[PDB]
Amino acid sequence: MLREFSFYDVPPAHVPPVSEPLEIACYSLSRDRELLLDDSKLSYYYPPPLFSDLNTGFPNRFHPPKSDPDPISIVKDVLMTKGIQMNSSFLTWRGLITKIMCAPLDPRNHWETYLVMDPTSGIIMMEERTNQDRMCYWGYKFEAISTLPEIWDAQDVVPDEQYCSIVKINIGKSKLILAGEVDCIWDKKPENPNLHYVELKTSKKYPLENYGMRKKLLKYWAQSFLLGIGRIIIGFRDDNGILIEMKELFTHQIPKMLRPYFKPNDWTPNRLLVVLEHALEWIKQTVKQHPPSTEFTLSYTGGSKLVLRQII
Ligand SMILES: Cc1cc2nc3c(=O)[nH]c(=O)nc-3n(C[C@H](O)[C@H](O)[C@H](O)COP(=O)(O)OP(=O)(O)OC[C@H]3O[C@@H](n4cnc5c(N)ncnc54)[C@H](O)[C@@H]3OP(=O)(O)O)c2cc1C
Ligand SMILES: [Mg+2]
Ligand SMILES: [Mg+2]
Repeated sequence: MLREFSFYDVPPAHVPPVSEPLEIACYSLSRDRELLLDDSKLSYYYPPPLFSDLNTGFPNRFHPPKSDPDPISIVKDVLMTKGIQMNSSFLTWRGLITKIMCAPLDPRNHWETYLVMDPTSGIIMMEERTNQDRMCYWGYKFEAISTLPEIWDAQDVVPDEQYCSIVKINIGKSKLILAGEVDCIWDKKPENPNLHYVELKTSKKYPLENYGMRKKLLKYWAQSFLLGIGRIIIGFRDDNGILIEMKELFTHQIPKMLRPYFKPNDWTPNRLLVVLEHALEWIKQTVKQHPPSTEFTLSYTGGSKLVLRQII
């Protein structure tokens, strides 16, 4: 027995309201994976030298990332440890909402998540249960050379070391608690901090007329939008992996920058939000229609549809 949700069955609607994502907790992960309830792993952004060689250190200074999905119970336990109550509809990693939201854009990227409603809180928890080639290293390396740790109050490329923000964000009728990795911060951490946060990306530069470039930027936007990240800073590199150009974007500016280039068919920020809000309402309706602790999988395998299965 399958339940299916059609991207294209969603009528043209007004873009749903989305609240300013509010940080309710944060934590750091040491290089050794120790989970610390502090900001010791929040780094500051500082522009690296132009023509930096992103190959430097690959592979002998590269500690490849863990490469196993993290259970979302980590985040539930963080909130429990700090005595924060979960009064929302969804609890998951930011990147798993990005996957739902951007699925219309990415027929090639197939994924599967696991959902269970928590019996005490009633929130729907979602996780994966199921990245270190030279291309990804350039990404990790750009993050490394573009950041500065806290020093006053306190090289190898260790993507396992991370800072994480946990936000409350409302998308239409769905209240979500989302945990996501924050690459660094623009200035002193305050007022809600997320607009101060920065996402770092590395990419070849293509014109905005290029459909692939637009799709990539839309995914950049979606990711940072879901965590309230104020800035996305792109290190443009050439085919040799040399840093050529720094581009500082404000997240809210990406939908504006792309407006003159969308073709009449294209997926737009507003269309993506409309569909996402319908998908979330559908997931919620389907799950709540059962007793808590019932396990489901949410799958996308190409085409136009999400499929929710009850696990037995
Ligand atoms: C089989 C499998 C292996 C995974 N291995 C890792 C891992 O080694 N480290 C990790 O942080 N998360 C890994 N994940 C994903 C985590 O379970 C979790 O969803 C995620 O870490 C939550 O953090 P978000 O900030 O919401 O992740 P996202 O919004 O999805 O991505 C943010 C950043 O997390 C990093 N990241 C995300 N996914 C992976 C991945 N699959 N492998 C390596 N780095 C990744 C990467 O630097 C990425 O930056 P960028 O987008 O610029 O490339 C894995 C998932 C699966 C299914
Ligand atoms: Mg990182
Ligand atoms: Mg990044």
